[PDB]
Amino acid sequence: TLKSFTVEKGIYQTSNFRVQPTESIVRFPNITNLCPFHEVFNATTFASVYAWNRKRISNCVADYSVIYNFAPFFAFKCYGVSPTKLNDLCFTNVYADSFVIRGNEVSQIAPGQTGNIADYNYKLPDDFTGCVIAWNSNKLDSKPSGNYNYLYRLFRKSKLKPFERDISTEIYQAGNKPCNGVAGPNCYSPLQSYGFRPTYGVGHQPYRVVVLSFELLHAPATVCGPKKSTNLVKNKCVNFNFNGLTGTGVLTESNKKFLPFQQFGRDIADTTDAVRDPQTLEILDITPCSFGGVSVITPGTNTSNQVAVLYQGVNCTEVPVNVFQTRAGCLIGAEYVNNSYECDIPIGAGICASYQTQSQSIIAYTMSLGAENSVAYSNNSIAIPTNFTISVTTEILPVSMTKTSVDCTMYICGD
Amino acid sequence: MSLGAENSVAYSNNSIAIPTNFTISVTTEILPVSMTKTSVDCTMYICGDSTECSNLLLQYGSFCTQLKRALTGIAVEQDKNTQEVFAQVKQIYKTPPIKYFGGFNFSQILPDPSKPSKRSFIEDLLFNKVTLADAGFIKQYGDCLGDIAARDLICAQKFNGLTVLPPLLTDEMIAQYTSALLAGTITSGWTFGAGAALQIPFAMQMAYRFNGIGVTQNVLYENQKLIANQFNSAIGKIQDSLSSTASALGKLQDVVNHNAQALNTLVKQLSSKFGAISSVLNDILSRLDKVEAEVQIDRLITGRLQSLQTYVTQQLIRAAEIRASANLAATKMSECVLGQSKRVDFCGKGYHLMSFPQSAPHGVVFLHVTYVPAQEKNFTTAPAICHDGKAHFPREGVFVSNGTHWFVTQRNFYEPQIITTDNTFVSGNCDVVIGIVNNTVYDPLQPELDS
Amino acid sequence: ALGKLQDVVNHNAQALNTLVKQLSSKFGAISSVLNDILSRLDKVEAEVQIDRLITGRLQSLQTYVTQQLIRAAEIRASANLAATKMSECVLGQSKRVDFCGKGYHLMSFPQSAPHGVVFLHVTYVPAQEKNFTTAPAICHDGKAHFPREGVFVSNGTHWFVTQRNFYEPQIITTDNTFVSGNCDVVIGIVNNTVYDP
Amino acid sequence: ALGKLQDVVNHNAQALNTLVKQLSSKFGAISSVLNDILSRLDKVEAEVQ
Ligand SMILES: *[C@@H]1O[C@H](CO)[C@@H](O)[C@H](O)[C@H]1NC(C)=O
Ligand SMILES: *[C@@H]1O[C@H](CO)[C@@H](O)[C@H](O)[C@H]1NC(C)=O
Ligand SMILES: *[C@@H]1O[C@H](CO)[C@@H](O)[C@H](O)[C@H]1NC(C)=O
Ligand SMILES: *[C@@H]1O[C@H](CO)[C@@H](O)[C@H](O)[C@H]1NC(C)=O
Ligand SMILES: *[C@@H]1O[C@H](CO)[C@@H](O)[C@H](O)[C@H]1NC(C)=O
Ligand SMILES: *[C@@H]1O[C@H](CO)[C@@H](O)[C@H](O)[C@H]1NC(C)=O
Ligand SMILES: *[C@@H]1O[C@H](CO)[C@@H](O)[C@H](O)[C@H]1NC(C)=O
Ligand SMILES: *[C@@H]1O[C@H](CO)[C@@H](O)[C@H](O)[C@H]1NC(C)=O
Ligand SMILES: *[C@@H]1O[C@H](CO)[C@@H](O)[C@H](O)[C@H]1NC(C)=O
Ligand SMILES: *[C@@H]1O[C@H](CO)[C@@H](O)[C@H](O)[C@H]1NC(C)=O
Repeated sequence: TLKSFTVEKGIYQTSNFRVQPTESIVRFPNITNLCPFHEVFNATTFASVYAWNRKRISNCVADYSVIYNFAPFFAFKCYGVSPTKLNDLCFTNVYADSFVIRGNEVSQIAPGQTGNIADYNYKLPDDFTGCVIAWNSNKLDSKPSGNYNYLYRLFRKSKLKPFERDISTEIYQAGNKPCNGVAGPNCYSPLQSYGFRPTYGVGHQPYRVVVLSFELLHAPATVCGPKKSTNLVKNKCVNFNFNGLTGTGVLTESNKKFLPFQQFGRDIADTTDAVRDPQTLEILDITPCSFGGVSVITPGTNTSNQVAVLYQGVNCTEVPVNVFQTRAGCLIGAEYVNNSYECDIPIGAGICASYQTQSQSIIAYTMSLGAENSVAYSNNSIAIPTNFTISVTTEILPVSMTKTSVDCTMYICGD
Repeated sequence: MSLGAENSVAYSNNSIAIPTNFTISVTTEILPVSMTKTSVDCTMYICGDSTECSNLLLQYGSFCTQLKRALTGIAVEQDKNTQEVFAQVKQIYKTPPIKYFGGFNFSQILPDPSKPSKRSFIEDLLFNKVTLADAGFIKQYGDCLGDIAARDLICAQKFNGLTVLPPLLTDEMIAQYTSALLAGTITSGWTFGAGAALQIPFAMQMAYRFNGIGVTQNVLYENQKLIANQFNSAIGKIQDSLSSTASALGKLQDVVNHNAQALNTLVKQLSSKFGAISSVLNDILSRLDKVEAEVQIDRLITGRLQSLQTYVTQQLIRAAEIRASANLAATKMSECVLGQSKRVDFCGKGYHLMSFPQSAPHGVVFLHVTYVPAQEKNFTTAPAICHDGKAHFPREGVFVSNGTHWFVTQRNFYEPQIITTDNTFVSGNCDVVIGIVNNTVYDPLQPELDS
Repeated sequence: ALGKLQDVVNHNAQALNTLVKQLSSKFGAISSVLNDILSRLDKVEAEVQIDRLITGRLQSLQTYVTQQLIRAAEIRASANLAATKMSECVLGQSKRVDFCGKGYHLMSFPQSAPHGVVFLHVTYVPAQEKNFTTAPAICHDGKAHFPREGVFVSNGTHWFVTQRNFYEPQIITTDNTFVSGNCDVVIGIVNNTVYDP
Repeated sequence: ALGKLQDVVNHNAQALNTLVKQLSSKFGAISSVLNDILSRLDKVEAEVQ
């Protein structure tokens, strides 16, 4: 730690100890349902662009390898989550949206993006989890006469909120003159068809999108991955997996008064204190495993190679990964003695240590403030000195330090 | 705002005012000495037992070694401050069993052995008035394990890598140092700070203290009961003023509250995102792949490193201010308590007599005993007196007149005396001193020679 | 005994050593050597790595400057104290307790040192005490005699007046005593004769 | 003679002058004007700047 080969007399802080976790419990809700991914993933057609479909998936065990099995999609291109990390993460609710798109629309539908499609047809929220799966479906949407059953929306009075659907065949007027059943006198139909053709250009080929957007809430989680449940442990430093909330601590039985709608307890530093069990209605309190600093008490290596160890702030009945309990932790390697000397190596609240002859050893003691004195006071007694001494002492005071000068261009860059 | 009352002091070129009575005043000065020693671990704070975060934190160099060195230097300096202020005495003197010091009542500042921590009455009042935050210097992991009611703030400060180290000197040892200084002051005087302790009766010591401020020593011996009663009433007034109002100890309370809110801010800064998607490293490690989680962990590392550097810089500036206050408290212990100070407005307002230390949480309390003149009286004065063509000047005194007869008296008290050649000296003619008056000067040798 | 000046040397060496050592860190880039980033990558990616190195080196240099400023404030406080001690201990005599050494101050001699100054404080310390019996005043002919300067002492039979800091007894005389009041006021006044020259 | 109070004035002037002039720097971005970044770019890139 000191980057040397000889140390001096003193107390040095070397590292920090920690009680390692022993077991690994995974608490997990038991559900036998299988999520309808295969059932409503493979379809012969999708809905319109302006009028898509929403599918609610809940309360089931989820599998995420079916995207490779069913659709020949190019890339996941996902925000906020890894495709291979979905196997462990337990979510709140899965939302499935399936609708066809045009070629110049894969990059158009994104959080924090605008255009013409995102204003009316399909709008994604700016902060969300889950993602968009897209591929090529040019031959999957090529009738010999072309596709016009899909409709397109381009006119509205104002903007449209994310995750919303528009179903209308009204008339919009760009002026104060109403039309009411006539199209063309300064008013046109907001509903427009699609020019999907087998002989069309490459820039507007028909594509397809299945959305699998998830959400992260403090709601009671229903849909999870496939995992296994493990029975409870108590008063042990153990890693836990309570509904995907991982960590490490000691799961003491809680004393609290949790209301029936409250599951998670919260810390001031944003961590968790108490967690509701996913298999019963018992609240259990989390406490972190024991830790602290470690200090090595040594004299100089020119004197001896004996050391003492101070584990700071622990009632060391749980020391490991002469034993004396101290106010400042506990001291291993030093013997407590009922004497009083001056302080050589300062340890804690009144305790010092030193290298003493009485075979050599490292001793620990409470330090002495000085010799006890009791000057004889009386109401008619005085003490007057008859001689004197002249003494010369020494006082040392720093005055100045080193003057330095640094330039940025030589230090940061160097020509 | 008003600056104060308006006064038009009456100045004339032959008019003087001399006090006739005094009051004994006990004031109180409160000075901080030391502050809380803390140690912070980087790997628990920034990362918290995450291996990937530690591997990314290893690329940032040696920020954490110098943060650890700065906090260790502050923690050593606090113990140096307490040792410099209080441990100014070589031996632990103790009071004789007879509690008679010329009528002065020192029962409120001398300790009593009834309670385990042998502290006095006023020290107990000062210790109860400063409410502690109950920080991590007390071992509390046994209490952090036992979840009773709700989670404590101190446990939450402990759980994120912040540790509070106890001071080297316990409060009983500070109380023993204060008792030794009090016993040396009461029994010896200023002699215990210049070598060995030399006993002297308290009345003769107070006569020496009055001789220090330009008043003769017969003023004490002729008014011993009055001065004793004034000191006892002043000590009782300090006790009642402490037991009534609790706003006088605001400096040590500020010392406690600043450290409490600094640790609270450092704990609350862990909830911030700093542009990432979550403030929890486990969620980023479980949700994302390698590279994007590395980006989010690097953003969290930058934010938490910046907050830790801000905390350490504020701690260094606070420790410099605390060290300056501790140097001032050490100088006041050396000069007021171990001697008698001639510096104006140092060691209390008025002419200083003696001071008494009292230990307070994170500081010290001085009770300055001073001399304040009370009842003055207008007089007519002159610089010199002409007699037989010779100008007479007072040796140590001032010439005053009641209207008909001329007297010489000391400056700080009214004690008129007959003008004699013993208390005056001759210098020059009568034609050079502006304002000289005509009066006779007694010569004691002529009636001794005639009789 | 000279650990203060040695600490002043050691801190200034260690800060510069840490500032040199901080040039070896990557700070999230791919190399700590700038020419390798220049020679390996294109324009944009080398600009990204260079900006990471610039941010890290600027942060380390700012921390060095702030620590040096706080150290300079401490050094300036110590220099002001040394200047005051030079003006008061060396250029004059000080009546302040525990200033200019422990004891009754007589002299002081400055000595130069690396990055500092050394004072040799010469003081007066009383050595050999002796118990005595004392009184605040002397009652003689109904008049109380107080000492002018000094203190009344008794070796058991006779009464003397002596100075406070040295045992030099003298015969009690009206030249070294003054009269104030009668014997019925002072608590502890004793009966003794005062010589008339 | 009065250089110390003049320095007390000058330091407080030049610190605020540096604080005002620091708003002109780009700090690695493409513009020091916040409205230009808000008007020229999309949401994510303007968030980066
Ligand atoms: C889950 O477990 C609980 C108790 O362990 C049981 O009451 C419940 O019926 C189970 N649910 C299913 C779907 O099996
Ligand atoms: C979808 O279902 C149809 C009819 O059940 C089937 O012909 C087709 O092969 C299925 N698609 C895939 C990718 O399995
Ligand atoms: C904690 O330490 C104290 C100090 O010795 C001891 O009395 C107490 O039993 C300890 N608590 C335990 C071991 O639970
Ligand atoms: C002075 O002390 C003696 C013995 O110590 C005691 O008898 C006497 O009463 C004391 N004087 C006064 C005035 O109390
Ligand atoms: C002294 O004071 C009186 C009254 O104020 C004044 O008349 C006189 O001029 C003063 N003396 C001198 C020398 O000015
Ligand atoms: C004053 O002294 C007497 C004894 O001389 C003692 O009984 C009394 O308690 C003292 N006063 C106070 C307020 O303690
Ligand atoms: C002294 O004289 C002045 C002027 O006549 C007067 O104002 C003052 O009240 C008198 N008394 C005292 C005690 O100053
Ligand atoms: C004082 O007395 C001398 C001689 O006795 C005389 O010349 C002088 O005028 C007197 N001064 C006053 C102010 O009366
Ligand atoms: C004075 O008397 C006390 C008690 O009678 C004794 O302890 C001490 O040694 C004597 N001498 C001196 C020099 O104090
Ligand atoms: C001192 O002498 C006076 C008379 O001269 C006498 O009344 C008094 O009692 C004496 N005091 C002592 C203590 O002997």
